[PDB]
Formats: sequence, structure tokens, C-alpha cells
Amino acid sequence: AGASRQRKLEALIRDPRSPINVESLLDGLNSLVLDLDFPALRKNKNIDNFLNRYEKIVKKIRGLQMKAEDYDVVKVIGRGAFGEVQLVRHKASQKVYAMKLLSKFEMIKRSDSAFFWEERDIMAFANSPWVVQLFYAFQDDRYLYMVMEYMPGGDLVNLMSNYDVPEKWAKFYTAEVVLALDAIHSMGLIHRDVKPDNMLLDKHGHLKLADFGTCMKMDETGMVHCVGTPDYISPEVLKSQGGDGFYGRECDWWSVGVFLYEMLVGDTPFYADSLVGTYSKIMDHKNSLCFPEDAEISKHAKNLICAFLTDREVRLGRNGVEEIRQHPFFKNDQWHWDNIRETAAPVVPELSSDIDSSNFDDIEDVETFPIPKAFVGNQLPFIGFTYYR
Amino acid sequence: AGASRQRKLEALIRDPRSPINVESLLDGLNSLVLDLDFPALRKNKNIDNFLNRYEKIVKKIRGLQMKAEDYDVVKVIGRGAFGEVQLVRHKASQKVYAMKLLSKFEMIKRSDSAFFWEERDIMAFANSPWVVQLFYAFQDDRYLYMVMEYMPGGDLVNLMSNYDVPEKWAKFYTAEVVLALDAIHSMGLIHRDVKPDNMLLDKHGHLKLADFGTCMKMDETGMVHCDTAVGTPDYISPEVLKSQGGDGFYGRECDWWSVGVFLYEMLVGDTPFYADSLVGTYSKIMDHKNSLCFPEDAEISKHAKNLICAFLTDREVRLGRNGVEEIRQHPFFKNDQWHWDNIRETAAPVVPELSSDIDSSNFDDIEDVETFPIPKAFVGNQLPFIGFTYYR
Ligand SMILES: COC(=O)c1ccc(F)c(NC(=O)c2cccc(-c3cc(C(=O)Nc4ccncc4F)ccc3CN)c2)c1
Ligand SMILES: COC(=O)c1ccc(F)c(NC(=O)c2cccc(-c3cc(C(=O)Nc4ccncc4F)ccc3CN)c2)c1
Repeated sequence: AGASRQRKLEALIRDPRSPINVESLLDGLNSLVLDLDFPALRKNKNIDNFLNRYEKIVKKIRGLQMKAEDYDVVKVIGRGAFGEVQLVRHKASQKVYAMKLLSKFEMIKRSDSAFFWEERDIMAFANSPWVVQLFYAFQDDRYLYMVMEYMPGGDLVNLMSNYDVPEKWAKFYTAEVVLALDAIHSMGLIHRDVKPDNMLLDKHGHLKLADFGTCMKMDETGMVHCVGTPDYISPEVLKSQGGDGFYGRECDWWSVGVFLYEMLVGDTPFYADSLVGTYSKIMDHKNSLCFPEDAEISKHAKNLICAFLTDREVRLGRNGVEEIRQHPFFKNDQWHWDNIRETAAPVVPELSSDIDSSNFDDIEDVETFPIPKAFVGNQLPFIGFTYYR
Repeated sequence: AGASRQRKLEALIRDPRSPINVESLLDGLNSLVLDLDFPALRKNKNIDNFLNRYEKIVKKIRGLQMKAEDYDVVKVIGRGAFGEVQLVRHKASQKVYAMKLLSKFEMIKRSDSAFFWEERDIMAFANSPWVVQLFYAFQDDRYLYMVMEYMPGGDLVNLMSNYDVPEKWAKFYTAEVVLALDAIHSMGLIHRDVKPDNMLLDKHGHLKLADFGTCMKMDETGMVHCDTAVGTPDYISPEVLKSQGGDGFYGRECDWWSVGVFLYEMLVGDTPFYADSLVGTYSKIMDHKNSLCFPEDAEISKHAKNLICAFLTDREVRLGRNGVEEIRQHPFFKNDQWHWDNIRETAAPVVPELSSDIDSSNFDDIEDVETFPIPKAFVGNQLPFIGFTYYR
């Protein structure tokens, strides 16, 4: 009946995962207002009269909703392709978060614009201690904001540059990465850009993955038809960039092997001065993968590294994560796969307060959209991005 | 804290009086989809990706929401400037309604496009038995719809044309118009288009006002500021005629001129300033001091004649400056069938003979489409109708 219909649609609006939830529909009207309030378009009677009604309530609404002015910015802890990351303190609650800003301009211009949906879903609804939790997602006219839990231990790029990593440490950080990727794979997602920059460390020095712009949802077969600095990117993913090309979750396990090599060796296995150099070496990995004479690595460590860095058809982890996690290398008298994250981490950070950012390096140093004549609708891609947990 | 804000905003979305209630925000999404889904606009990647996402969910919502296909059209019972009015039966409930279609194309074309807000607000939130009530307001691509209560008795244009009205009946219906107009004034609204076309009679033959397109919201004093003259030529007050030519300040008195014109029509059988051209009618209305006169062959009583000349005078001396009180205590109204407090619970003059719930014998038959052009740029023809949807 009509009563049954209104019950059904009210379910579609209260659903926080729905595209027509109240935050999306409020995003829709706010995106419509921002996209229309220009003097050139206001010559149109339909557009000017529409703004006359809603201009008042839209300014009110935007005041009540969560915004950047609510958060005191303590420091900038990272920079990235489409923006930056800030250490922030929410003023009303005094709680410390890490807030990621992604530029709407840069996303629209350089033309990626769909990566942030999966990132937002994964961080909100992953519900895994291997993935950084998102608390709030919101936006203004220039930026998207993602308010995440603050990983105060820094990343593994910092850990490797400040410590010469022994093999017992390498077992730990590799095992945690394996578990973290298994978490993502189990959500039906291929990471396809795993690397120490995206591997953060929590309060107790335990790993959580932190960037998911590259993530993509798998098929029934498990494959994913569809960019970057190629250091950690597998051969098949590299070949795939040339036109079409299928690949699966094994591409992430290549990256793990690259990551294992780096920790024990100190350089990436396919390092070169140019991108074409690195690309070229990654394709000729059968001949170009080699260990230095003066880099004391064990038989099992070398065996695992060689297991991962091979063709996809015989790589470690086609048959499953099992054979990876029962490789001899991981045998130890400290932790087990079922209890690793509650055991003592190799490196616990010594921090003084809730805003201690000492394990992050310092960051040093504008343009936005042009005023349009016609309707371009730049805000339309960002409708339904707002999320309040 | 943030808790105080998210409760304040939640107050705004749940309220059906609010412009940002959920019904309106759905219209915001729906209108955007309609206004972008065209081949040339999909050449924009921003537009085409947005419509690739939402079109499916927007298609499911459109089927769930109330629509015209829910109703059986029994017979078309009226026509007006911006659309028609149909007699409908809701399929799921079998309940009879009169629903008014209003063409979005013609409203944008002839440019008015905001009269319907106060029409909707009155019917939705009047709660007076002098005003036809709106159960459901909705829309689609072409029409705004308003599902009202069916008034099977017909309008007063039909009553005066069928029956030859005596003054005992005219006391009654004029009284009901005054109480109806007083109600509308008591909501801060000048009707400024009172006439027998817009007076409908219910199951029992008691009046209800039933078109509010010309209606406008008053000031803190009671006056209104309007540049354009409005209303049907025959019943337009000289002050509203004179408002066309520049600055026009005037209060609720303009309605009583029309009640004046209305009473003259009932007893005399023709409208007081009739002319074969509209140009002549405006010339007669402006010269009402000399032009207003009765035929000799006419049996209108002195108290009847005293009331009409009381109404059809300049606003400075018109019966209505000192409120509704002075209208009610005129000797024409004084009788022993009804009091003012109980008039609508007394025996009406013309109780209709109604066989069935779809009896449209009081209304007459009707006899005899164009649409928007496919735009190249963003034009936004659905933006004036965002927030029109309403469910009781
Ligand atoms: C190169 O082409 C690509 O593959 C590609 C394509 C699309 C993309 F969106 C991106 N990534 C970004 O644009 C991007 C923008 C801004 C910040 C980051 C970023 C954030 C974090 C973080 O949240 N840390 C963090 C988390 C919690 N507590 C403290 C923290 F410090 C970590 C690392 C990074 C760099 N990965 C990434 C990359
Ligand atoms: C001349 O310019 C204006 O003053 C002006 C400006 C803007 C406007 F929107 C309009 N009105 C319309 O366009 C319009 C369109 C379609 C139907 C009507 C209309 C409807 C009714 C009705 O609801 N009856 C009714 C009610 C309940 N149960 C059964 C009924 F039968 C009565 C009378 C009428 C004519 N007034 C009016 C007029």
C-alpha cells in the first residue's frame, strides 16, 4: 500500500549507507546552491528565484553542519598527490584526530574523482584493527575532509630511515602487513599500491594501513580490469596499464616481497635513477632481482623474497594466504598469527602527550576553480560524501 | 558542543513547514536529475557521472512516491488558467478526491510561478471548514498536482444560472463568504479574487472557498504593496485597477468590493459593470459613482440595496474599514434561520440530490498538448517547484 511504500522509502533514507540518506540529500542541495550562485547564471530567472528562497536556510544549514572551523590545526604531518594531512584537535570535545584534506580542484582537474568512495567506505565500515578508522567525513567549497584516528607512531618510511631493521623485526612487520592485506582482500578489495608510506604505526607500534586511493573492488572471478611511481608495482599491474589487462590479489603479495627486501637490504630491489629504469628492471625481474654480497640475509628470508617476486602464475599466494603464513621464515618464539597484534611490538614510540608528532617529519610550503559563465557542476561528483558516525 | 547543532538541524528536517524537510530534499534530487538528463548536457563528465550514479536509485524512489497513475480519472470537472481539475478515485483506498493539475510549462511561460505556495499552505494548514482542504501535494515532469476534497455541490456560478435566487438565499451565501473571507484575513491573507467561480458548495450545500491563486500575504499593519493588478475583470476593485498604474497600497477592503459585486449579481442576475469589452468594464468600474445603477424591473429590497452601495464605494467609506463586526450587524443579514456562530450547522438553501460518491451532475461537461523544449545548456525549469511535494 501507500503506507507500505512510505515505510520502504523511509528505510532508504535512514540507512546511513544509502545514497539518498539525509546527509547526501543535504549535500545535494548544498552542491546545487554552490554550483548556481554566480552572477552570470543569476541572469536566469529560474536560478535567481531558486537561490532567493534557499540562500538563507543554506547559510544556516552550513553553520549547523560540521566544518573546518570546529578543528584547531596543531601541525601538518603529511603531504600527498591530491592534498595534505593535519594533526587536529576538535575544539568542543578537545579530542585529537588526523584530518586528511583532498583538493576538489586537483581531483577534478587531474581527473581521478572516484577513488575516495572506497577509501571512505573502507575507513568507516572496515571494522578492523588493521585499518585506520574514519570518524567523520565532510566538505566545504574547496576540500573534502576525512577525520581519522591519529597514528602517533609515524610510518615505516620513517622507521627504516631511523633504524637498521634486523630479521626478527622484519618477520613482525611483514606478518602484520600480510594480516592487514588479508583483511582488505576479505572485504573484496585489491589494494594495488602497498608501500611503507601507507603503513602507519599505532600508539603501541602496531601496524594499520592508511591510504586507499588505489583500492578497487574485485569481480566474481577475483580479477580487476581498469598509475604511480612503480617501485612496488608488480609486472602484471604494470603491463595492465597498457590498454586493458586483468589482475588479482596476488599483485599485493608482490609488493609485500618488495617491502621485505627493502627492510633487510636497505634499498628497493628494483631501484633505478629514472622511472623508466625502475619500470624496465621490474619487467626484467627474473634477471634483475639480485641481493648484494654485503647484505647478511638468511636463506628463509631470501627464499620468501624470491617466492613473492616472481611471475603471477607461480607467486606465493595464488593458492591462498595459508602457504605465505606457514613459510619457515615466520617461525619465531615471540608471537603467533592468531595473537600477533597483542604481543610486544619491535619499536614502541616514547610520546609525551596526545598531540606529540615527533615521529613525523616537518612539512614546508592556492588556486581554485574559475568563476564560470555556464553551468559546469564541479560539486556534483562530491554529493553523498558527508558521513557522521 | 556539536550535539546541540545536530539536534537543531534535525528539528528543521522533520518539520513539514520547513523548506529543508525530507520531501523538499527529495524534490531537490529529483529536479536536478530531470534538469540534467539530456544528450547534449551529458557531454559534461560532471553531469554524466552524477546521473550514472543516481538514475537507478532515482528510478526506484519515483515508483515508491505518490503519482498520478495511483488515481482513476472519473471525469474532468473544471478548467482554469494554468490547468484543469479532475474527479479522481485513489486505487489502493477507493477514496474520492478532486485533484488540480497545474502545468509547469504554462506557469514558467506566463511567468507567475510562485502563486501556488500560498495556495498549498492555506489548503494544507487552514483547518477551517470554509476552505477546501489539501490531503496530498505532489509533482512530476509536467504538472504540479494537488489532491483536495471533492465538493460535489458545484460552484455558485452554477447555482445562480440554474436557480433564480431570492434574497433569503442571498443573505445566507453572502454571510458564509464573509465568514470565509474573515477566516482568510485572520490568517494574514487578502484573497483579492472573490467571485462565484471560486466559491464551491459541499455535500450539504454549505460554502467553501476553493482557489487561492491571487491570494497574497499582508504586512504588520494589514496593507499590501503590489504593482500588478490581479483578479477577474468583473469583480476587480477600483483600487486594484488603480494599483496597475504605479504604487498601490491597500488592505483587506478590496475583498468586500467583490462581496459587494457578488451580492448585486445574485439578486439582479447580471454583474454591475458588465460591458461587451474588458476595456469598457474597467471604464465602468472606475466611474462607479455614476455607472452603478439597478434596473426598474427588479425587486431588490432597501436593506439589500443599502448593503451593495455600502460595499461598492471608495475604500475610505466602504463597509469593512472597521473590521468584520460592522458587516455582520447590517439589517439585511438579520433573520431567524441562523446566527453567525451556528450558520454552517443550519439547513442550507440548496441541498444537492447526490446518488453516488462520483456524482458530477452539478458540474458541467468539458471539451477541447505542448511541453518544454529540449535545452542545449542548463535552463532549470524544475527549480521553481522544488519543495512543492506534501503528504498529510
Ligand atoms: C600517486 O598516485 C596514486 O596512486 C594515488 C592516487 C590517488 C590518491 F588519492 C593518492 N593519495 C593521495 O592523494 C593522498 C593525499 C593526502 C594524503 C595522503 C596520505 C595520507 C596518509 C595518512 O592518512 N596518514 C595518517 C593516518 C592516520 N594518522 C596519522 C597519519 F599521518 C598516509 C599516507 C598518504 C600518502 N599515501 C594521500 C595516491
Ligand atoms: C485569471 O487569473 C487569475 O486570477 C489566476 C491566477 C493564477 C491561477 F492559478 C488561477 N487559477 C487557475 O489557474 C486554476 C486552474 C485550474 C482550476 C482552477 C479552479 C479550481 C477550482 C476548484 O478547485 N474547484 C473544486 C474544489 C474542490 N472540489 C471540487 C472542485 F471543483 C475552482 C475554480 C477554479 C477557477 N478559478 C483554477 C487564476
